[PDB]
Amino acid sequence: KVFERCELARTLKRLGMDGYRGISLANWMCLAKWESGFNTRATNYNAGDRSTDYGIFQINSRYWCNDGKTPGAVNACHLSCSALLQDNIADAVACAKRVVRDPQGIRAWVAWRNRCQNRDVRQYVQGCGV
Ligand SMILES: [Cl-]
Ligand SMILES: [Cl-]
Ligand code: NA
Repeated sequence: KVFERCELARTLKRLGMDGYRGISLANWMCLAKWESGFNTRATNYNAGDRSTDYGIFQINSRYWCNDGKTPGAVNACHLSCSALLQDNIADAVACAKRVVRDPQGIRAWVAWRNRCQNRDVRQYVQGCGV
């Protein structure tokens, strides 16, 4: 599914993402935008280390979910990477919450640093009613 901006914004709020571990909803929107373009079925294979990024938040198979083909990987979210390709983002959100529970927080995604950190992220939620 390819979510529309405000539809996604309202969905994330309802799922308790606003201010989770100190991360504002606009930061999560900025992240989903640059990682997948709000697309839940986006997958990206990293030739360099044999891992794959899955879903709307582009969660990596080496640490967070199990796809069975990534060498020396773990499954911290205790999920099949398949769960991160659903139209229903409940599992993807629970896994994203797990990711930011680690010390790096939102910084775990390099994309956030490059395009969201120290920027005016208000634009991603303006007019959405959240
Ligand atoms: Cl699963
Ligand atoms: Cl599994
Ligand atoms: Na894994």
